[PDB]
Amino acid sequence: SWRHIRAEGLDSSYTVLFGKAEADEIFQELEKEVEYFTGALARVQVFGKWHSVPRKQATYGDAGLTYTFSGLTLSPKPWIPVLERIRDHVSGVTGQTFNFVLINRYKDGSDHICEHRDDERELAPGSPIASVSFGASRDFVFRHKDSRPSRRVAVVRLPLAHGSLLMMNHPTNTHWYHSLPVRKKVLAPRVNLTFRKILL
DNA sequence: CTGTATAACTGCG
DNA sequence: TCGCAGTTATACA
Ligand SMILES: O=C(O)CCC(=O)C(=O)O
Ligand SMILES: [Mn+2]
Repeated sequence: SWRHIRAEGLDSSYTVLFGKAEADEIFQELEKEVEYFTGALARVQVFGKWHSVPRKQATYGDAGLTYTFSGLTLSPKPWIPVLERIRDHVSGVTGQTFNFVLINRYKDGSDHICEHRDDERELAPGSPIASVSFGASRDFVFRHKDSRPSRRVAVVRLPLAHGSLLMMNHPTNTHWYHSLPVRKKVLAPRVNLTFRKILL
């Protein structure tokens, strides 16, 4: 069963890949194994200013690729068993294929990611983004671009659960912005993996 | 009377 | 606590 999230120019789907016990073990592995960028490679440029990102970020993928957003370029670290395990699985369930993963770790509800689009040039056109989540459940919010105001279109929000998979298809990232807002009452960490298809 | 776009923030309310 | 407005130690088209 897929919760088919749909609206005007919004095409996404949500399912639960892993039960609790497996999801726990994968999370513990991710916590044990994943290496996040620091300093220079953890700062972005937005509205003329540089900031440390209010979370942690890592990139893994096939050598030679790079991903650039908001004035920052990230080079992939070579794949590790646990990420390939997740990629290979996601690929099985979707028939889709991936060469890159951005990992975001939100230590608690005060870590977040601001409203944005994944509109970057180096993503293959048409091809989806695979968002896999572990740890604390957090709210994910979809907001229409012309809502913020020319168009009264409503917001779509859903919890992303421990062991869940959110597919983001086309034209989702051409019309809708997304964010993971601050949730002060959340005390536990969350790890998110956005598997992507990059080219250059 | 009129350019858009901004993965983050402070300053509200 | 939550969210929304404005924004610009600017970069374009
Ligand atoms: O952490 C999430 O669930 C979303 C991450 C995201 O939007 C991104 O990596 O572009
Ligand atoms: Mn995104």
